[PDB]
Amino acid sequence: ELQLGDIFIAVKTTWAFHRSRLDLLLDTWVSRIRQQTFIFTDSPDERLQERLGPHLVVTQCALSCKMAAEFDAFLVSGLRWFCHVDDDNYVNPKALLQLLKTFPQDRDVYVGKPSLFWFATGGAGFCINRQLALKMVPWASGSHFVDTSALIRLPDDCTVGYIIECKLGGRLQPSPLFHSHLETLQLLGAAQLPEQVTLSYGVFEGKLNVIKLPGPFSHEEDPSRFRSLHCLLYPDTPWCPLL
Ligand SMILES: [K+]
Repeated sequence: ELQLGDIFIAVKTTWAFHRSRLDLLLDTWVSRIRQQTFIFTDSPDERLQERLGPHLVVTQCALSCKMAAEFDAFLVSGLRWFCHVDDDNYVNPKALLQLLKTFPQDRDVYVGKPSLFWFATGGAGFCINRQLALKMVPWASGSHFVDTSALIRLPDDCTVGYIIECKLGGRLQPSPLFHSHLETLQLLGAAQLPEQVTLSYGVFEGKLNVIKLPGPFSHEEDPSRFRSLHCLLYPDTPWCPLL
């Protein structure tokens, strides 16, 4: 009985990437799940403001100021599930809902792709339910009645895992379905690709790391492969080409 309406998807971006990254996401996966997706940035934008309205959150800035903004906005929302992704992630909402239905409904859950205390790599995307997120507030807000000395020199993703494992006694539940670009993405082809919850694109150890799809867009038209993935998943989309 969990539905898509129970999920708050937060995307982190910055002004310098509005044209280069954000427009691509708005054309592709954000167009299939706009009602649940909120874009956190640091300057206004006429084009994004047009397409998103209040779904464009312009911040004027323990956790970084944008991540604190995402947590605060999620809690205000009241929704059961929080999922964080970066501006170089692709989200499959159908695969996401199927995974989230798999957890017992009254247990704390933190799910993602593990990295070394264990933490979910932020560039792969990760999800937390409301009950666990509400328990994180004292640390996540940098409040004056908990110890955050350890929190101040950790990145956002690490900080999240530390709070959950080290302060709350919880545990990361690993899933093979979340993917960063710190991963050899070429093992994921047309056959595996539809079962995945997130994909990524980017440079790591000197290699442009992308999923393996022959088309329907060329690498020159679609270097991230996100347009091609989108067309595999949603072939009814009018702007999808043949190849
Ligand atoms: K921190």
